[PDB]
Amino acid sequence: MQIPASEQETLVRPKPLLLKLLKSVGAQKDTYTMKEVLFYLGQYIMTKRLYDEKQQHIVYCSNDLLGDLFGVPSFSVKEHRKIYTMIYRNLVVVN
Amino acid sequence: MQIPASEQETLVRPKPLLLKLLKSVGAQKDTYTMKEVLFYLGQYIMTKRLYDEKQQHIVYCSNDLLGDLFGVPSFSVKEHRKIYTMIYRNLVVV
Ligand SMILES: O=C(O)CCC(=O)NCCCCCCOC(=O)c1[nH]c2cc(Cl)ccc2c1-c1c(-c2ccc(F)cc2)ncn1Cc1ccc(Cl)cc1
Ligand SMILES: O=C(O)CCC(=O)NCCCCCCOC(=O)c1[nH]c2cc(Cl)ccc2c1-c1c(-c2ccc(F)cc2)ncn1Cc1ccc(Cl)cc1
Repeated sequence: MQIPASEQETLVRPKPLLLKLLKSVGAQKDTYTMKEVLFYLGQYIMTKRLYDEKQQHIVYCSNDLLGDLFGVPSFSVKEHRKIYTMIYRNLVVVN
Repeated sequence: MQIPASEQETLVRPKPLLLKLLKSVGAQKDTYTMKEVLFYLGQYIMTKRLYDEKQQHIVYCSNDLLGDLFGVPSFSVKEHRKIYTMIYRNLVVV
């Protein structure tokens, strides 16, 4: 829908901060598709209860490792392109 | 398109180094669309002749401000998503 599936399969190498965050949620590899990165980020957000209890599509990442990476205090999980961009800033795409 | 049309219109604010570079090929503003940033980078690459004479789609940015911004010694200009990624690290989205 919002992101083409070919792009979701884009092979990527998270920078150290992002990678540590993925590892804290059980990620084992140093390379991932963007889909895998997103799944693991969903896991982190949910386990740390970063979503707002009342408005569960709003993630409050301020004062969390995630907000340091994304550089915003909050975001909507409905804006896929913005999220992809914030993630792209924290990785290298692989050849 | 490997880059959707609307991603090209994304409003962005270059960080100081990338903005120095854009200004060096005539950039007047402090915020831009991604399309405009690419254009100015294209002119930078062409004016400094960072493309390979033999393989004109390959850019050798090693040992140049560009390569320091991009974090690679070379890249192909057909790798659009890589390129947008390398640029995005050097700016803030508005
Ligand atoms: O009842 C309703 O009204 C809504 C119920 C509903 O529609 N959906 C339930 C949600 C499915 C969630 C499981 C799969 O989601 C993900 O893996 C996922 N990963 C993310 C990473 C980031 Cl940085 C942000 C959000 C999500 C997220 C998720 C979430 C989510 C929300 C809160 C939370 F704590 C964790 C995940 N909701 C939808 N999604 C899907 C999605 C996938 C990719 C992108 Cl770019 C954006 C969204
Ligand atoms: O058949 C052939 O022989 C090749 C002929 C051909 O198709 N030539 C077309 C060249 C058009 C150049 C005009 C527009 O290009 C750009 O503005 C542009 N900007 C860029 C910035 C970077 Cl970081 C890298 C490449 C370019 C680039 C360019 C270049 C280019 C190549 C070498 C060079 F010295 C300068 C620009 N070629 C095509 N493009 C288009 C383009 C636009 C966006 C993206 Cl993500 C990637 C590519």
